[PDB]
Amino acid sequence: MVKPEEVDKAYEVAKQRYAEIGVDTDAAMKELEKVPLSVHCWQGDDIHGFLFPNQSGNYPGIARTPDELAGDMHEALSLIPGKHRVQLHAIYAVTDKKRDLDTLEPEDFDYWIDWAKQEGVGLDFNGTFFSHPMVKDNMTVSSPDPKVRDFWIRHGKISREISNYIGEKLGSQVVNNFWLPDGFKDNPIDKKTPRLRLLKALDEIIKDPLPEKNTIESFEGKLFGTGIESYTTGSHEFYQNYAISRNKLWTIDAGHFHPTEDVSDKFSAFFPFGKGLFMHVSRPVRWDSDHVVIMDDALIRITRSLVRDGYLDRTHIGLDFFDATINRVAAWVVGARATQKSLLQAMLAPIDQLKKDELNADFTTRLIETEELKSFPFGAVWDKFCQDHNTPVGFDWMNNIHQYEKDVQFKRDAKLV
Amino acid sequence: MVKPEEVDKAYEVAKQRYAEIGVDTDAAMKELEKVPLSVHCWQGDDIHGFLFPNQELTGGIGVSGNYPGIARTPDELAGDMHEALSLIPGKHRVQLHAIYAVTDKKRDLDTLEPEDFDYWIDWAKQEGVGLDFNGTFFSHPMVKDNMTVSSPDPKVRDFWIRHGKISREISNYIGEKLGSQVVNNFWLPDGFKDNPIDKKTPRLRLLKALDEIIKDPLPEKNTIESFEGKLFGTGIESYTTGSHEFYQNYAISRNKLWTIDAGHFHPTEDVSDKFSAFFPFGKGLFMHVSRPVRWDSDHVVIMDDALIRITRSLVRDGYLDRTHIGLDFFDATINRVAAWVVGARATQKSLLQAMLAPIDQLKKDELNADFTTRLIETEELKSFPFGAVWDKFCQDHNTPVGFDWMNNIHQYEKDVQFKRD
Amino acid sequence: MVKPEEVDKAYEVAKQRYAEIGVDTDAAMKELEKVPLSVHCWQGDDIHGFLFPNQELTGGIGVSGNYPGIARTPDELAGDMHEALSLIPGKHRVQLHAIYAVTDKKRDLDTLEPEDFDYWIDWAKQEGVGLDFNGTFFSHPMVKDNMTVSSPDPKVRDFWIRHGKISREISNYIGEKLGSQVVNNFWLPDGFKDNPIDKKTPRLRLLKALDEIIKDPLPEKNTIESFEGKLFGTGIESYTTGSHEFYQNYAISRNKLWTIDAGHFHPTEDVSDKFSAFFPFGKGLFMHVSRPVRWDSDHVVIMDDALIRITRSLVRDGYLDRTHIGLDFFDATINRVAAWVVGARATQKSLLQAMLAPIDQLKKDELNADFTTRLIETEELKSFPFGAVWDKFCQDHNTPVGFDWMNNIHQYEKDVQFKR
Amino acid sequence: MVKPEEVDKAYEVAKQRYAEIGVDTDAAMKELEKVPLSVHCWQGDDIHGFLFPNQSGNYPGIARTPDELAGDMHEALSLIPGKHRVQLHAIYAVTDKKRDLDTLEPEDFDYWIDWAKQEGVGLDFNGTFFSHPMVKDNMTVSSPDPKVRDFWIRHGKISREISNYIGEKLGSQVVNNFWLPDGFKDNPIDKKTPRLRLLKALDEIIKDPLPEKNTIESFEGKLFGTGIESYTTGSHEFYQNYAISRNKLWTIDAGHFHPTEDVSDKFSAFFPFGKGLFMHVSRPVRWDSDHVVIMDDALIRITRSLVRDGYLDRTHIGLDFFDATINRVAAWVVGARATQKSLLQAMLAPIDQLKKDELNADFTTRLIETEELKSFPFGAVWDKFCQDHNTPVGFDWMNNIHQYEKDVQFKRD
Ligand SMILES: O=C(CO)[C@H](O)[C@H](O)[C@H](O)CO
Ligand SMILES: O=C(CO)[C@H](O)[C@H](O)[C@H](O)CO
Ligand SMILES: O=C(CO)[C@H](O)[C@H](O)[C@H](O)CO
Ligand SMILES: O=C(CO)[C@H](O)[C@H](O)[C@H](O)CO
Ligand SMILES: OC[C@H]1O[C@@](O)(CO)[C@H](O)[C@@H]1O
Ligand SMILES: OC[C@H]1O[C@@](O)(CO)[C@H](O)[C@@H]1O
Ligand SMILES: [Mn+2]
Ligand SMILES: [Mn+2]
Ligand SMILES: [Mn+2]
Ligand SMILES: [Mn+2]
Ligand SMILES: [Mn+2]
Ligand SMILES: [Mn+2]
Ligand SMILES: [Mn+2]
Ligand SMILES: [Mn+2]
Repeated sequence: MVKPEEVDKAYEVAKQRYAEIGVDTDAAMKELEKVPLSVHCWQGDDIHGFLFPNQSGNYPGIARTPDELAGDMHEALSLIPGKHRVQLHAIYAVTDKKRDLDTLEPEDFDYWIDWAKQEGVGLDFNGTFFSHPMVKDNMTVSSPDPKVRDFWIRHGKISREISNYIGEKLGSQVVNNFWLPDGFKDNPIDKKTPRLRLLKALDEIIKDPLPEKNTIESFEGKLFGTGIESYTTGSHEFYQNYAISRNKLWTIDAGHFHPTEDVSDKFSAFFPFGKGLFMHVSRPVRWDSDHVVIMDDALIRITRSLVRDGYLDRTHIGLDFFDATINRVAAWVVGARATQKSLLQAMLAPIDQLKKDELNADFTTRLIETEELKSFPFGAVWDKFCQDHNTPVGFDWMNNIHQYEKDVQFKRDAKLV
Repeated sequence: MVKPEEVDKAYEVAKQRYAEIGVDTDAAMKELEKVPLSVHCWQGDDIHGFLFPNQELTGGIGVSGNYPGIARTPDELAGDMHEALSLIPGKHRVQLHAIYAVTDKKRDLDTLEPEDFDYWIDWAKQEGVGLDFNGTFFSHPMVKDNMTVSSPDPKVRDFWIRHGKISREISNYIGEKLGSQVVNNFWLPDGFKDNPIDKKTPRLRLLKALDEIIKDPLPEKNTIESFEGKLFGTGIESYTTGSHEFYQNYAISRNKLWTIDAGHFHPTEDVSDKFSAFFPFGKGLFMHVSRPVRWDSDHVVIMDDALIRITRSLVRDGYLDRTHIGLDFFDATINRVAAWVVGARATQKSLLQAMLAPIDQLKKDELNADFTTRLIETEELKSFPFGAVWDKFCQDHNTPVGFDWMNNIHQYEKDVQFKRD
Repeated sequence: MVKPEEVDKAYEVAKQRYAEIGVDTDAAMKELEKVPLSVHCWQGDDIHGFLFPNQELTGGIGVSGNYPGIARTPDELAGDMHEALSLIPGKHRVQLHAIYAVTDKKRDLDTLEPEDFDYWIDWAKQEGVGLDFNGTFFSHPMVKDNMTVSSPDPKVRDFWIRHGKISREISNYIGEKLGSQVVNNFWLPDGFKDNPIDKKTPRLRLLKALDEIIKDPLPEKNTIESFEGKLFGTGIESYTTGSHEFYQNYAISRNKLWTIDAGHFHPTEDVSDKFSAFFPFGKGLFMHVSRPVRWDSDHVVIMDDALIRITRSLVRDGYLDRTHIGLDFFDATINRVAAWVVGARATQKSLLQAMLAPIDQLKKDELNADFTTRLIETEELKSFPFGAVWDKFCQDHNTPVGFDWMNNIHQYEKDVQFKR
Repeated sequence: MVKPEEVDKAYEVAKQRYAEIGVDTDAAMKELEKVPLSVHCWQGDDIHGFLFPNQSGNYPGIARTPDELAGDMHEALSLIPGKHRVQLHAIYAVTDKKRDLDTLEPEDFDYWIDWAKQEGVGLDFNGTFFSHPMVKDNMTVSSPDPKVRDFWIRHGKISREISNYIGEKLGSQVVNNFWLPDGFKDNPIDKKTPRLRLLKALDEIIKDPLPEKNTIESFEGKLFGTGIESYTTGSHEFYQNYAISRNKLWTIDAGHFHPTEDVSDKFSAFFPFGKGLFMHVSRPVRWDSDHVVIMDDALIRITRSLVRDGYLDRTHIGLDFFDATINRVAAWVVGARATQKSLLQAMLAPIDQLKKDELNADFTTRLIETEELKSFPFGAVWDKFCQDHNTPVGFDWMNNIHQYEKDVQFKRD
């Protein structure tokens, strides 16, 4: 185990190193405290949910019930320093009433409201527009089939009713994120009409007013997906236009863009025109592969672009990934800690001074300092943050994962549901 | 040379082949006549212009090549564009840059006057073409660390804002005189070579500066502005102030046009995807067809996946009437007049191939999720006789067929271009 | 229906337009009929095969769709391939996978026997086609953490090395019976989902394992091996043991064939660039034409920039005599028989367009740095009447012209596929 | 100014943090000492050289003379901890004789041999196959014009003679790197014949035997260049095949590959077959832009792939970038220090235990530990390495740059 006095010794020296270049490590840690990550429930059970029984990776101890998933999320959050949020999907409804996506009721989420209050977390929401017989040729809200459209519009309206109810009960705004798989596997003839059907369907979904204090909708675009490679009805351009036009949020999923595309470029082109962002941090490996978030160029750029340009007050940060080849609880902790330490590194910079140097076209100073900061003792500040919030330092949280494996995950498959 | 009887015989067979699948070849040719291409003047003289005799090319863009017979004067450039248009069937437009001002007066970019373009108004009337316009925001000492309108330096900003306002006054004047709306396209090099600390402030400086440029109202019948984003340029690789997102947002919110340059996007990015995401919200597009080869290289437009997708996406979804098609390339390694004709003809034959489809039936098949029929038919149409309809279009419009227009280039080299130096 | 008189008329005018620029359309069609395509059997039944009913499809590759009329028996798949080949002009080849073994004997991948392919030898002789072969290194419980031949587990290695050796023995036996060399294509899923620590040792394990597989000499007249690299697959995104560089190096050093699958490279990567960098050093290519849409998606091959560049690069530089052209794609969202015909006809018309160019003169123009003439002529040729020559080729070889073969597909749906 | 006792105290804590996970920080630093970077001379003077007077950026104080360039490289090396090498280009010949690229003599590099001895560094070499009237339609060695081919073959042979001589005089092998611009702006008809002309020409260049002890050739491919976008004669595949076939080195320039291409993937696909590598670390920003090397995914992957798989003894690491928008001396130090701290981070991992975990398919432990290691105190070990080798720590070397600007660079123009 790392010794707390080792952490304290390293922190005091780091504090002085950063003080010398005009950076306050105490203030940086206070800033990181105020950035909640919205931890996605579906990593815990491979997006099975509880509504439709049996609707990459095979690690033992998949969650199969609300209590198992709740326990798994509690365990992950206990190893993530600070205060965070959880994202639900509609299929994570908890009820003994037989339900379809178009018959869900707000009370079906009382279980998660009660859990969030106990855990001390806010809730965000996602309608479920996939893994259903009413998905017709990969289309839902914008299907050419009006019976398919009507079903999914009913689900869309219900997602808002649920989100409103949850926000009212928790006293914290629910971001209700819309992702639709709608598109074509192969080259379409008509690109226009599907997007006009989508526009009309979304306007119908958001028509009935609900208090902004309780909920607001965000719209998640995508470039391509498996079996839907050639055309995505809900493009990034369509949804940025839709969010600005209809005064809603825009969702940027870091895995959903072109090869070499830097999603950190988008923030400063959106905020002159739009309300707010839901930033889904996700690692794409050559496609929308939904790898666990790690400290890489994309995450460093996303986090430093939000910090440097002061956008955190208008950006809701969520995780989105699904890796079942590794301990599913550890996946959450890796991704959350990677996001936090990346935010903290960005906060541990003399940003005001670097901005003045850049305005003066002192590109020599900017390059030298940004490169030197990558090997400043940011780890010492991160370790101190972990310790101050009663979470294990460095390798030490593997001890907690191994204990959870012995006690829970390695036994669970043989346990009755 | 190709015998007109060969074109007529091939056309009569092609007409029947297309009629058999519910396609009217005569009607398709009538549709192609209604699509003017805006031919860019700067391919003729390697973007030298007339304002600054020996100014070096800056702003993340480069011209490679050394072919004989570069245009050096207004008369030479005008003659070269006349020769290119004589080999491009139908009626088209020409794009000017501000540096193509024709005056005996000492001008800078902030002292240009509308009458400095009387030469081009007179030429356009005699040629029977419309004019589009581009402010020149590059190759100038007042470009400071690759920035212009959005420079943090108020002196630099003010100079370039004055040029922007003048571009609108010039464009309005040309539009009034020609009785045809002048699209005034704005392209700025503004950005950073290396990674910026502040991405927000440059884009707020750009927003405020553009609003100042467009503040004074001018009749839409004479001119409307379009805004051209870029991902990266040479010496400006890491950040572009005027991004595609920024300008799509700007155009929609300020009721202006959005410029899509096919060379200015990510690897594998399909700009034909953008039209149907734009038109539920926005007014119109200026499409700059340009061939990127692994960077914004401004290669001559050829019949490739990008051009085919651009053209068929505009035809299939009925966007031609809200989309101005402009050319943008500069290849100096080849006959500069031939460069124009290759790119223009590539664009036209690609539009025509898209028009020669049973689009209403293909749309119904797709609505019924008949993806088998869609794949079979779209693939068969790629080897239908679209060339026979293209040749007939060329012949009907008094332009050479196939390889024949090379004879015209060789004669123009002999009589004009090769005599110049 | 297309009137044969329309085809004949269009062809006579096309023949003259091409003759005017020094191109012989009759000679172009003779050249095309000498290029066989190896039609992959696995498009017919969504790569189910016959060895293991209902085994889940694994190995970084997926099939989307549920169009009616899937083949479920050897006889159904054989009939479906017969129907596709009947609509593709000229004479071609078929690729088998090991899992397409036909036997009432209990078999695993390490106990397959050459005689388990007698069914396909008989079919190939009756159909009049050559056969190529692929070992099946996926969709099996012995695939351990996405690794087979180069697994760190010796038991897994030994199982897959036995399958590798058997693929060669089966291929040798087919080649002997058919009197036509079997290209035996090796594709392994081996790799990691996430970032590896050790990139060296897996590739040394692969090198050793492949050397063991090919150790026992077999007659070159009967079979030769080809090795197929990949950049990434689903669930194996971060590292592929058998990289393109590994296999080009391996093919050259061991005097085997290199397999280029057009779907298996980087964004913007032009696989037609590789031929002229390989042939100064290496023996032969197996070119797997496949359409990737933003991943190794195995879309049906269409006439696009990639296919046009592949076919014209092989034609212009005279590499066809050393290049085996195979199809690889699986699209179950459409008529599976139609999928074959679309991809095969796209490939043939693209080869033919490449052959319909004054290549000798264009090369001289290029040698003289006449880039103006090269650009004008290559662009004009894209709208020459290549379709008239293609139509003449289809008609001369007793296949429907243009949209007409849709009638055959609709008749086959009504009479066969929709009855299953 | 960072206090040495601040560095020593941070180091002692880091040493213990690393010891706890089976990593020896003293040994990691000894391994870093053994990895020389070949610093490219041409960043100092914007690739002008001295052979042909004036044939992105305009920062003041460009080197214009051998003495100026030599002094600039001395300053950069004084701020890069440990012992390194310098790469020359043929156009950096120092002679009062009238020379062309096909008439250079080994003695024309006596200036640089003498400088390298004084500085205590080895020299690598690059033939200059660009910026010359004999470049015909962007082709040199593989031009269809036999007069052009013969001119560039003479230069190629002379590059080997110069390299052998430098190698003999310094007692250190000269890696003689060959980069040719040869290719086409637009789509070629014949891709085969240019590459056969290249094969025949390279074989003529390397025909005359020279001792590997003094010099070995390396071959640098490229995907595309400005004005040469559509076809490159010397492709990566061509040169990997050529290097393996002819028993020479293969040059991997990190800036010269496809979008998303990870050049760290190539090493373990090459070394079962080939002799050695020349690794040109370079930052591409959406093209072969030759940005200064920084600590990014590419550099982290290149350096950890070399140290994890033990390829450093067969891999020569060179810098290749040109940024004239910043202090040119600072450009070298940023790139070199980025490379060194990235190598050091890779060396500060429990590589044997991680290999064991991965062999055992423990992908959970591998993800957790590799991610934790990114925020271990690698900076404390880097700062100790800098201080132990008499170079400034962190921001402090900016003082040295500012002083060199006042005293030298800002006095030139
Ligand atoms: O990115 C998404 C779809 O690819 C979605 O936001 C979530 O991952 C989805 O709701 C669950 O897979
Ligand atoms: O695309 C552009 C620059 O990249 C511009 O529209 C034109 O190229 C410029 O106005 C002239 O080069
Ligand atoms: O490309 C391949 C896998 O990615 C293989 O050649 C074939 O697709 C496989 O053998 C059948 O899926
Ligand atoms: O990569 C290169 C050219 O793009 C070369 O190695 C060097 O940059 C050249 O020798 C000097 O510019
Ligand atoms: O993991 C230990 C052994 O168990 C197995 O037999 C099955 O996992 C492996 O192949 C090893 O030999
Ligand atoms: O290690 C001492 C130096 O000696 C060498 O010059 C080799 O002779 C290396 O380049 C080092 O820089
Ligand atoms: Mn998402
Ligand atoms: Mn995703
Ligand atoms: Mn443009
Ligand atoms: Mn461009
Ligand atoms: Mn394949
Ligand atoms: Mn594939
Ligand atoms: Mn290099
Ligand atoms: Mn480079």
